[PDB]
Amino acid sequence: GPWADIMQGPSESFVDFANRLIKAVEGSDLPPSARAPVIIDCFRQKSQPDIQQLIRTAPSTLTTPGEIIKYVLDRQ
Amino acid sequence: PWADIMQGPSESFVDFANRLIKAVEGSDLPPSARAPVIIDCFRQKSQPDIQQLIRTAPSTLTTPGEIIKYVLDRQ
Repeated sequence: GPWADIMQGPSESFVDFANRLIKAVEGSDLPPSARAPVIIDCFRQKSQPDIQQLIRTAPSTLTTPGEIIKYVLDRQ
Repeated sequence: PWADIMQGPSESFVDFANRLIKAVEGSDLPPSARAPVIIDCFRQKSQPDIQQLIRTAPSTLTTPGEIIKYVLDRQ
């Protein structure tokens, strides 16, 4: 689905990319149970380099998009 | 039931990985959700020392195969 092409732009903030991505995934054909893992995978892989490093070493207990967003925002 | 899968305290990583990949492939998930679901389960539901090892993995490891390899080489 189209959520799969979304990437954080070079002048785009993380929060804006996160909201954009989350809206696309929630409006997609994925079963609801696949949304959180899919969103977090996109955060890890398609965010800008600095964000990718923040998320890389995040605690392994942060399993929701909101948890990861907080973690990143706390480090900005 | 994929959603409840966790590595057992005596289960080798490779056996866990095969068990998990099998359950996910046979589940009612679209193919586009399979790799993210597997990687998430690795990152979050492996044994504690394995979760910490994956947390150190380069961000450039983006497929289940690449993570399995990293763990087998470094555990």
